[PDB]
Amino acid sequence: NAFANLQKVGKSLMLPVSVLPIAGILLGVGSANFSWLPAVVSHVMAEAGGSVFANMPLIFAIGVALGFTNNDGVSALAAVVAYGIMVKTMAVVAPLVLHLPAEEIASKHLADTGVLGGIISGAIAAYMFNRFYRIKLPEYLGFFAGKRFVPIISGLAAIFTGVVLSFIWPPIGSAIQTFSQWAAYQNPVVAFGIYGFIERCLVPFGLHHIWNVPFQMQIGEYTNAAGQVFHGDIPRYMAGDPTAGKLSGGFLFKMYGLPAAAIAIWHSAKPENRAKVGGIMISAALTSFLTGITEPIEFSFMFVAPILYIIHAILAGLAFPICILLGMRDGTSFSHGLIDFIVLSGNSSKLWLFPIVGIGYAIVYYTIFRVLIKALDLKTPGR
Amino acid sequence: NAFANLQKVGKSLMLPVSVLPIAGILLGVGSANFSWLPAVVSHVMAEAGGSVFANMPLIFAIGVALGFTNNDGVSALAAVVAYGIMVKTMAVVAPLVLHLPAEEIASKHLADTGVLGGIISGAIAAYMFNRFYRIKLPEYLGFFAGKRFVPIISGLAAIFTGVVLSFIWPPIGSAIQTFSQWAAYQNPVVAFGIYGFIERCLVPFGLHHIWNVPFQMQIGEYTNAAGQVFHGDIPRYMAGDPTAGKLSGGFLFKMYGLPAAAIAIWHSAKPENRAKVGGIMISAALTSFLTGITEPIEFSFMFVAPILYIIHAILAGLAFPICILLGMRDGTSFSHGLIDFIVLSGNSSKLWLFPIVGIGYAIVYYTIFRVLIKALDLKTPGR
Ligand SMILES: CCCCCCCCCCCCO[C@@H]1O[C@H](CO)[C@@H](O[C@H]2O[C@H](CO)[C@@H](O)[C@H](O)[C@H]2O)[C@H](O)[C@H]1O
Ligand SMILES: CCCCCCCCCCCCO[C@@H]1O[C@H](CO)[C@@H](O[C@H]2O[C@H](CO)[C@@H](O)[C@H](O)[C@H]2O)[C@H](O)[C@H]1O
Ligand SMILES: CCCCCCCCCCCCO[C@@H]1O[C@H](CO)[C@@H](O[C@H]2O[C@H](CO)[C@@H](O)[C@H](O)[C@H]2O)[C@H](O)[C@H]1O
Ligand SMILES: CCCCCCCCCCCCO[C@@H]1O[C@H](CO)[C@@H](O[C@H]2O[C@H](CO)[C@@H](O)[C@H](O)[C@H]2O)[C@H](O)[C@H]1O
Repeated sequence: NAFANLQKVGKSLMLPVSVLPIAGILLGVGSANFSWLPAVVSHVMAEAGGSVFANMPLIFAIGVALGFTNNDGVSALAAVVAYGIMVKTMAVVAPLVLHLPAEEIASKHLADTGVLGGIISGAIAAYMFNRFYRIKLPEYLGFFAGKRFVPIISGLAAIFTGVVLSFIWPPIGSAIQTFSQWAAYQNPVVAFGIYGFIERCLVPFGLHHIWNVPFQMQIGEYTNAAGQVFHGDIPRYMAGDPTAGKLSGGFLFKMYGLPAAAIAIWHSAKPENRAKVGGIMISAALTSFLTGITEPIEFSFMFVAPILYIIHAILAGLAFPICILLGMRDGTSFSHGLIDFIVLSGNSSKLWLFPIVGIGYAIVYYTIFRVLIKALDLKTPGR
Repeated sequence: NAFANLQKVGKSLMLPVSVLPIAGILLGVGSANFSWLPAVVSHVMAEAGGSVFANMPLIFAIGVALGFTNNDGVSALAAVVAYGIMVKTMAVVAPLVLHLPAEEIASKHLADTGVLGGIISGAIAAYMFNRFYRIKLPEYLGFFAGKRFVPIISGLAAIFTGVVLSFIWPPIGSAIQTFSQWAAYQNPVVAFGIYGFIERCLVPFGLHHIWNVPFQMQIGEYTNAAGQVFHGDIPRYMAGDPTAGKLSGGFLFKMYGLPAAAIAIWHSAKPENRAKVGGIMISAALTSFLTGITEPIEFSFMFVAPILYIIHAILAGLAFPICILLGMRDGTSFSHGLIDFIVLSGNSSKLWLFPIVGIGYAIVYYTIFRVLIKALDLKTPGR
């Protein structure tokens, strides 16, 4: 029965995913504070995009409520009512549990559950909906029967949940903090190898946008000489943090490996279909190379030849270790195409190695794909 | 075609209504800070109930989105995404438009649209859903087609809406402020006569909970000698404001008029049915008298004899003028039954007039109902 629940989990997370790229474009274009775009336009874009990121816990609460109730809007209302009661209950009870002043909890974020408290608030709303959406009350309460009971009981259950989270949360929030320091500073080779492999595994579903947020915007901290504080690999690299640039492995497979795989898919098509397939693969190899958008190459083989995608996910994972071990760094602000590679080159290290390790990634992806497509008779484009 | 839209308006507001009474019980029992109930329990109840009131704009945005999209949860998500972008856009643009520092706007609430910005954010989400929920994109954007486009375009439209509200809002927020001062201090006789009549008109639908919030919790301001600031007739009366107690008209029709109407409904039933009807009406007359809950008497005649309900709504309106003109004051914390009348009597004025004007309300409601039920042959309980 677990597969029918993994469908509901995926469905619940695709609502949050649907607003991440527009928020990232608004916050990116706005916070860049360009000279050619006016001051008020930049601030409105930054505060609009930053609003969608600040609402992420509530967006997750709604996605989980809708994904487990067959998209009923009263569950989304019940999740919004539950989340606000639960966050407020933790602010009252966490000071008592921790033995620290409420201003220390609030200023150090010691009781901040983030998206996890959103997921729990959605799980309350979904459970209360499926058990009570058909409840019959006595006639003196008949105006509040059925679906109208669900927000009320979700709010009452959010009190008890916020009390329990005030006891359970401190060892969880501590473990989340030690993971961030481990991934940024103690073993970035292992951490970013796991990030690249799991990101590839989530791309077929579009779920990688959620996985990218912590590594891009939350892992590690930097303060510059002006006292500005920066979190996550992307802001810390543009801020000039010498220990940023852990995401640089993306240039190897997005500029060299996947473009080379596209030519290996083209060269292995049947002759009658080889000319027609070539234009799809060129178009797709130039999109990956220039802009770092990879799905028109990935989706061309991913479903009909899953073994090529497992090899690609391994080689895309191993790309992040290689850059960290060789000491080759460069930034991204959108994705690892030639545009980000040239634009963000000012803070870079050993930039001349990306061509040299890249021709290795091109030889490896090309020769894997040509050999396996013939040998296994994989039904890639044109066969 | 307007009636099919008034159904959608009512349906959209009954979602917000469904969470008002639990929030009022939590905030009331919590903020009372009783000695018999422990300190942490009081604070958790107060902050839980206060959270549902603070979320009212967002709860209205969801109710309007769901009420105009046939309850689709992606419209509730789009309303949550729109509301947060629109509030943030006004915080950036209102300083520029007004020519005042952003800290003056934020501290004086000059750009705070309240529930009206919630309703607009829901109207964006509903419009964008009904125009775009079936949109077909080119294949490179196919993962974001259909319903997944609706939150994105609602967020983009929330930017332009927040810019327009930054120009349109200042003369609206000013008019809302002058209405509050008019209703509290300049013509409370006319204002609370309109409040009682319109409240009765909304009771058949349960919509009176929304109408009661501004008069009970937002009209007028009081500062006591300890410097605590209180808003709305209920908090200001318990705080000891000499100009509070405008809601005291409820004791006349809830303790005397409606109990008397219940005996007039009983006495006019056919003899075979008169004994059976008596117990419903006694039960219902004691519920109104003790606790100020009035629907078991109102709903007994309201649909089958609407003329009696129009007369009742007029007499319930006229009850608030009578108390303000005679200078008879008393508080409510739940509703105008004997419990609130005895409990809140300490801050009262001319308390001995409620029995004297009440026996007038009893004679008027009894004699209207007995005469009209016979004369018009109204099919009230037992006929
Ligand atoms: C697909 C299965 C696996 C996926 C899940 C694994 C990863 C866990 C999800 C990550 C949680 C996202 O968490 C959310 O991120 C954004 C962006 O950082 C934060 O946003 C915060 O920083 C951004 C700037 O970066 C501000 O614009 C925003 O105002 C702020 O509050 C949210 O406050 C946080 O709640
Ligand atoms: C459409 C252009 C808009 C202007 C962009 C320039 C503004 C600067 C800030 C933009 C931030 C974009 O944010 C970034 O987007 C890229 C591409 O979508 C995402 O990257 C991911 O998306 C695409 C498909 O969705 C994949 O092929 C790609 O391999 C994967 O890495 C990231 O998860 C995010 O880091
Ligand atoms: C049925 C048709 C006619 C009905 C509509 C006519 C009346 C207009 C609707 C009133 C709007 C309610 O507005 C909403 O009220 C509550 C309670 O005051 C406010 O709540 C505010 O005060 C309460 C205490 O009273 C706090 O607990 C809360 O933290 C706070 O932010 C909301 O911040 C405000 O947004
Ligand atoms: C169930 C008892 C719970 C304990 C109550 C004591 C705690 C003190 C704070 C309670 C606040 C209740 O809030 C108050 O509720 C009453 C009764 O619901 C409402 O009053 C309205 O509701 C009922 C029906 O719904 C009507 O018959 C009544 O005529 C009408 O005035 C008010 O709009 C609100 O002012």
